[PDB]
Formats: sequence, C-alpha cells, structure tokens
Amino acid sequence: SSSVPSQKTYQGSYGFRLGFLHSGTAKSVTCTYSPALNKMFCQLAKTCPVQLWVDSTPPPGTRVRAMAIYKQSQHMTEVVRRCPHHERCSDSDGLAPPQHLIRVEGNLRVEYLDDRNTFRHSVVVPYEPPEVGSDCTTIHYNYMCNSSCMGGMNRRPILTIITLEDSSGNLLGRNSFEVRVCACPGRDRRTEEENLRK
Amino acid sequence: SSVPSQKTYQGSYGFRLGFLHSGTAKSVTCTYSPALNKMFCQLAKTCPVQLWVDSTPPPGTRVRAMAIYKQSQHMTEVVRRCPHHERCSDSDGLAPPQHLIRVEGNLRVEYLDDRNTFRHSVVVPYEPPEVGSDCTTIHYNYMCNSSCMGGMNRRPILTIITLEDSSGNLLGRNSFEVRVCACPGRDRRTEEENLRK
Amino acid sequence: SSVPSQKTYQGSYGFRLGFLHSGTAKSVTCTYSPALNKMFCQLAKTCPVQLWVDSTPPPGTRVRAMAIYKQSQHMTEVVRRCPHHERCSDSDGLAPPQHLIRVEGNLRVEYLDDRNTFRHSVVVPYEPPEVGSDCTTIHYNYMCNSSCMGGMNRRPILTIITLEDSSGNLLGRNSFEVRVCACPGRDRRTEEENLRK
Amino acid sequence: SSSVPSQKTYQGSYGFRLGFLHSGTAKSVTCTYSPALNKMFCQLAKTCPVQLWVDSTPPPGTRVRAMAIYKQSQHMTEVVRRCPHHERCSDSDGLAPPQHLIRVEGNLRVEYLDDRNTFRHSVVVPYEPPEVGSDCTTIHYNYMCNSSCMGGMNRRPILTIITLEDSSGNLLGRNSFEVRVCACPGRDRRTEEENLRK
DNA sequence: CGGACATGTCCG
DNA sequence: CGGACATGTCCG
DNA sequence: CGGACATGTCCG
DNA sequence: CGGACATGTCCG
Ligand SMILES: [Zn+2]
Ligand SMILES: [Zn+2]
Ligand SMILES: [Zn+2]
Ligand SMILES: [Zn+2]
Repeated sequence: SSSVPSQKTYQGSYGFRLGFLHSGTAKSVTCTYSPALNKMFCQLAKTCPVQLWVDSTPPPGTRVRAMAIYKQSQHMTEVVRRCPHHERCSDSDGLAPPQHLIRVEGNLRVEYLDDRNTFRHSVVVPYEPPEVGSDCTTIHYNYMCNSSCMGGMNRRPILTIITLEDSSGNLLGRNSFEVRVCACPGRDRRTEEENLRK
Repeated sequence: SSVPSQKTYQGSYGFRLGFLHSGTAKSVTCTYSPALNKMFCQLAKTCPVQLWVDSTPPPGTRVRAMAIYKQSQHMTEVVRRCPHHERCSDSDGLAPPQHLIRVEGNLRVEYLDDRNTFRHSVVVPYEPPEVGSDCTTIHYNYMCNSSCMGGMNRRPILTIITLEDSSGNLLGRNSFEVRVCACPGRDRRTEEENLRK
Repeated sequence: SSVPSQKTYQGSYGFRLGFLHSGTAKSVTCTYSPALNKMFCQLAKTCPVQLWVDSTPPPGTRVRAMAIYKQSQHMTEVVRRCPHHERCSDSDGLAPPQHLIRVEGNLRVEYLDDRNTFRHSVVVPYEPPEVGSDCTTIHYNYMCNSSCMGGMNRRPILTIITLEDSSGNLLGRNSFEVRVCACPGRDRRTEEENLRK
Repeated sequence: SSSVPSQKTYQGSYGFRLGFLHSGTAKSVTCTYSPALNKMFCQLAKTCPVQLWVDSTPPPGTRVRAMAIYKQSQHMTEVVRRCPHHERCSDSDGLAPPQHLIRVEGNLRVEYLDDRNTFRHSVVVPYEPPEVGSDCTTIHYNYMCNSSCMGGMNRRPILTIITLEDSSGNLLGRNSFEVRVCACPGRDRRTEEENLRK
C-alpha cells in the first residue's frame, strides 16, 4: 500500500481552475463532463481535452502533472495501474510505459514518472501559455484501461489530480475531477446524474 | 482491562442512534433488531449507523466506536480479530489488521489502541447532516464473525458509540449488540422468535 | 498453428461422451445442452464428462482433452488463459497456470505443451468403469470465462476429447462446445430459445 | 507447493499392515475406524491408537514415521499444517512444535521433523517389538486441529501415511488411512458409511 | 436462485 | 440524448 | 435467496 | 448407535 496525495482544491497564487467542454449524453460520446458530479465520462484511449484555465501567467519552467488515485478510501492506498492485459498489448507510443493509466497525447516533452517512494505513476508536461486566440491551454489526456478492467481498476472509481508545479516538484495549483473510462460515456453520465435525485 | 461504561447517555444534543430497516431475508448484508437492539451483519459488509442529534454540536466534534464483550465474565478481555483474520492481509492500508471495527468512506478515519486498556477503537470527525438529511450516516465494517475461533469465539459483543469533543470528553453515548454471521436475516428471525413463550 | 481435426470418430470401442443432465437453473455449476452439444459451466467448477465405450479398451490407454477455437478465422490461434488469470497464482501445484483445461481428482494427470503446435492439452490414464457403473467419469475445470479479455475474448471453443493408446495413436475422438460463464443455466436457456423461429 | 509422497501400500519384507479397534458410532466417540472407508474419525487431541501389525521382527534401529497429506490432488501439493489459532494456543507438550498436526502421546524418544526440501511435518518414534502378551505394538497419535479448522485444514480431507524405515530414512513398509478430526466422530462415520450406498 | 442492474458489444 | 442484447455482479 | 446440509456445542 | 440447536457453506 502507498500513502495518499491531497486532492483538495488549491487555486493558488495564479488562480488555477479547470475547464471541460459541453458534450451531451449521446450514449456514444468520445468524452463528456458532468458539472453536477465533477466527473469525466470518457472512453478507452480516446482524447480527453482538459482546459488549463488561469488568472495570471506562471514562471516559465513550470510543469503540469496528472496522477490517478482510487476515490474510495478503502482503495486510496492502492496504486492505480493498468490491467495485466492492456499492460501487455503493445499499445505504447514509444513514450508511455505500458503500465501507465494516463497518457498525454501529441507532445514531445512528456515525462512519465514512477514515484520513488509511493510507486505511483504520473505524466508531466511543461506549462505553455494560452493560445494566440484563446484564454487557456488545453491538454490532451488519454485513459488507457476501462474502469472495469479485470485485474486493473476492477470497476473501482478514480480521481485524476492535476497539479501545477515549479521545476522542483513544488506545488503552485491543484485541481481534481472524478473519472470513468467506459464503453458508453453518454449512457453512464445520464444514469449517474439521474441517480442524483434520491 | 478496566471496562468502559456502556450506560446510554443521550446528552446535551439529544444524541441517539438510528439504523436501516432492512428486513430479515436470510443473507441480508446488515439488519437491525429494534426488539433486541441488535445489529446482525455480515463479515466486512457495510453497516450504516445513523447519528441523530437535536441541536448541531460544536466544531471538532468526534465519533467513536469500540466493542466490548457483553457477558460480564468476559467484559475485561479486549475484543480483537482472530488469528486467522489478523493474518489474511485484508487491511485497506488504513486499518490495523487486528481491529475488528472499521470505518469506510472516510479519509479522516483514525484508529486507536489505548495505552492503558489496550482496547481498540475507531473515530471520525462528526459532520452535520447532508442536504436535507435528518442524520449523519457512518458506515462501519466488522471484520470477524461473532463465531471466529480464537477471536470472539461466539461471545456476544456490544458496540459503544461515543460523541466526544476535540479533547476526549463525553458529549453523548449509545450502544447496541452486534452479531456478525453468515445469515443476518435468518439469525434475526430465530432470535426474535425465541423472545416469545 | 496447424489445427487438429475435430471430426468425431467413435472408433473400435464405440466411444461416445455422456454428460450430466443438470437442468437450466441460472447458476447451475455445469450443464450440458444436447440440442447444441454444448456444455455451459462456471469458472473452475467441476465439469463431469462421462466416457462411454462398447468394449473395454486395452491397458495403458490414455484420455486427452484440448480446446480449439470453433470459428475457422480463429482456429489456428492457441487457446490460452488470459493474462489476469495466468497470474493469479490459482495453480493446484499440478497444472501450469496458462492451461485452460484442468483435471481434478486424478494424481496421474499429465499436462502437455506441444513442441510443434504449442497447444495445451491434458491427459489421464483411462480406467474401466467403477463398481456397476456404465462409464468412467472425468472431472474437468475451465479456468477462464469464454468472455476473458485477452484470453478467449468471447470466442466460442470446442473441447476435443481423444481416446489414445500408450503411444499417441487415435482410438477414438469426440468433441463439444464449451461456454464458461457466470450463469450456465441462464445462458443455456437463452441460446436454446434462440434456436426457435 | 511441495512434491507429494507415495501413499501406496507396501507390505514389505516384514508384512506391514495396520490395525484399528472396534469402536461403534456413538455420535460422542473419542476415536472410531471405518473398515469400509479406510478412515479414522477421531477428535481433537484425543488418543488415536494405531496397531503396528507385523509378520516378522525389523532390525533394532528401525524408526516409525507419520505424515499427513491432503487427500484430494488439488491440495496434495500443499503442506498440511495447523491453523493460526491452534498454532498459537500454547498447547505444546514441550516436545511437539506448535505448528505440527500429528503428535505421538506418551513416548520420550519422539522426533518431530520438518522436511528439508518439501517443508512437510512428521513425527517419528523408534520401533519396539510387540508386547509381553500381544502380537502388535500400539502407537498413541493425537490430531491437533479439526479438519474444519479455519486457515488450517479448512474442511479438506487428509491421509496419514505411516512408514517403516531403517535409520537412514530408507523404506521398509508403508500404509495409509484417511483421517477426519471432528467434533462427533460417531455421527460422521455413520453419515459417510450411509452415503456409500449411492 | 431473482431482481435488478452494470457495463461491454453489435445492431438497424 | 438509441436500441437491443451479451454477460458479469450484488443485494436480499 | 432455499434447500440441504456440514459440522461445532450444549442439552436433558 | 442421542437430540436439539448454532452457525457456516454449496448447489441450483
Ligand atoms: Zn485494461
Ligand atoms: Zn475472524
Ligand atoms: Zn481469464
Ligand atoms: Zn485448528
């Protein structure tokens, strides 16, 4: 078992929030967000765009971490990792280690880290200020197993914790949302929102 | 070990316990007998205990659970998991493997071994009731059957729930009997049938 | 891999298979469909296959079981356990953990990986039927569901049972389809209902 | 897992057989044998007298081993040993290690052995010729857990294998019987014999 | 075992 | 925010 | 979940 | 070869 990171929202000196796109609940959707649930319902290995929203610009050098943990406290001390099967299916892009649940899509400066003590996985990319014509940076994350994967997540819910750091692994912003990698992100969102009444 | 009191003490905040009304189907996960004031539940399944209070108590208020043997011949013995279950590495990473009572769903859960009495207990910060709820629910697990050989060994037990401040002082006390067993509903029915002449 | 034949060959000894007639209750451990010639059984539960013979065959006669994929698109792929189950260390100490088919109850059980085809199979010495029995029973286990991801992956399979001498030569061949699944009875019923127009 | 010893009957140069006493099926019995089943139904830690029957006398020096194995082939490779609880209940007679299922009662020259490779337990006592007025030696064995012990035998059936050896651990005779340590050796015997018709 | 559904897949 | 099924799971 | 019972304990 | 119950388990 391994110790657990904070999930608490720390907006920080620079006003760190998160943005997700209007997506609907078409049983089929690649990726959809529940503002009510604070949870992404996305599909296996399909692009999950995350909006890095800010008040004011971080020091050049700043890195951006992602790390999944189990949500329930009875699994929080267990490392989130890929099922034996996907771990072995040769789906590496030549960057991401085959065991890592979270990948960053389309960026050469991506680092994948296995924590020295806790043994937890994460992926970091350098910060890069918003667009020419846009008020936030967007990262492209992929989830590499379904939440249901046998011998992996095993139908147990996770959080993604996105952290803003300087280049020493020191905190500057923190935010977090629930995640479900599933077949029909559309149908499951409705069913879980619809369950909120109770 | 010196036996902590169990004398129900509703207190300043009119604190009583509530439980789910879940019927007596054989293999119901958890079921409570009002007639017996006794929960019948399954090994390591979820056992909701409701906290009912009259007036919301102060901040930094804590909620404690401890088992004691109910018979007075066994009252001073520390209630513990059996040696089989203590060694089956079924810890969640948060509970000590010897502790019979667990709380799930709470990251602020704290486990205690008394330096004086050696008695296991488990505490969580008290929280005011949810959006429109009338009470706060706490989900406990019992990690050995009442029948565990070398553990409880068929001896009934009580769960003593204490409302306390940040300091350690009693604000409130309640208790109920527990049976942890394979068929909570079957057993509730038998023991209630056996009230009748 | 070169696909072994499955062409039923009753042989000199009038060897056919029999199976228990166990009904279609949802969670029946093992059940056989005559209409489908298909066993529906649960992961690692006991699956009696009866050997019926006309005239008792010679000594040192052996009995082999092997899985192949039934669809011809998948026929050459070696049937294997999935990566999860291969690594759950559920071996009995006698079976290799990658082998889907096991025999229980037999100390003379032998497991084989072909040096040519790489295909797993399992063999036991043939024994004449018991005290007044009409057949010899062999108890097999299937150690992955048909649905195992990275294993069978929802692809139906056949079990090829071969009667052979001490040497390796075919004396007898039969086969049936297997589904390993959580509800053998439910699934038998659905698939048979689906025969009808 | 550990390799499995032979159980096959080897009567040997000296005609090695076993004898058990007429005992009946009084639901209560300390110890009773089923000739039909070749199986002892006895109770936890109660005296199980085993008859060492012979044709002709073994070389002074000869030892007598007992070792339990599981009966079913799916457990035969697992070492038979005591449940965590009895293992810990301080019931040692100052000779038998707390982990050993089988003890020899009333004999000072008893050795308890943990096998060097397989890790299996056994207890050996020197051979001693029959009585002044008796045609066989009788050993007093005790079973130290019920077959049902949680984390021990776990309701799984065992064999006892009694071997005759010289003093180098070399074979001279072998015999074996099924065992059940239980609460009511009486009732269970009937029920298992009664099941033989089926 | 049912009921109810959790959750993947393919259908038209 | 598709529908219909394929196939595992949990609770009573 | 029932049915049926496996298997320990105490009863009169 | 006692009887009656206390309490876990497996199969359908
Ligand atoms: Zn996976
Ligand atoms: Zn226990
Ligand atoms: Zn599998
Ligand atoms: Zn024991």
